[PDB]
Amino acid sequence: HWGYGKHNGPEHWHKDFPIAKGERQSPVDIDTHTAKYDPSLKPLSVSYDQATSLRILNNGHAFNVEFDDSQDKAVLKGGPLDGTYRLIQFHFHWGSLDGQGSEHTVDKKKYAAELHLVHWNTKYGDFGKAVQQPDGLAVLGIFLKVGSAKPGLQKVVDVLDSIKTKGKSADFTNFDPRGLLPESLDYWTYPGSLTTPPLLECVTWIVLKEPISVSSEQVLKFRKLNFNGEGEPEELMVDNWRPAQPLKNRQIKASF
Ligand SMILES: [Hg+2]
Ligand SMILES: [Zn+2]
Repeated sequence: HWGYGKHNGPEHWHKDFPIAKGERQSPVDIDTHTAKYDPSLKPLSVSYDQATSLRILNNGHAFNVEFDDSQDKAVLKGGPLDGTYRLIQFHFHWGSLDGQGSEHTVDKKKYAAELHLVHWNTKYGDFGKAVQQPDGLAVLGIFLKVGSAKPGLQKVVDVLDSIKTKGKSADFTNFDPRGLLPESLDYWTYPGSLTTPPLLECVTWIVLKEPISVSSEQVLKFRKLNFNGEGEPEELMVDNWRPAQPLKNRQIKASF
């Protein structure tokens, strides 16, 4: 199936997912000179004080920290959005080296990693219905650079041990996502898609200007994960990022 290797990588995704060549693909390079300041864009509203994390799972392409979205406990609203979006899960994309790992690029600059906070439009009732709508999902994208440790990320780091291989899961309660947020909420927004198959063009991307820094030892731990299932030949989970796609007919707006 699809993956990130030279034989099943992003360059091959179109064969099974023709929308890989669609008009609103993600990620893209954020050219800051061309992005347009939109004074009509409201401030982001992040309400995560009632967030209920449940578990973490190695899905074979990343590790997802899953949230209870049966009620409006952790929501995203405002910015360029109309309505309430509920947090379903958060995951990352990282590199084999500190010089790459992010999906989105700013002036072609790649970061060490990229965090994606996935939310679905509550007017569609379920995540699976939201995925059939142009305004179905809202993804908060946060860049990671190597520097000082991110205090807030250590519980995630520490549990990786336990979900080393694909299909493995561990209980993961009382994790507060607020500890992964940069100080500033300034952002860039554009209409896009999922970055992995099925690549559905249902996303409203919100990529924060300010990166969060993490230590070298923290990102090191992410690189110890495996794409493979237990008892299979070891393949380190590294470089699980999709390169920039053509902006085509779109406008990147800035909140600042
Ligand atoms: Hg869609
Ligand atoms: Zn992602």
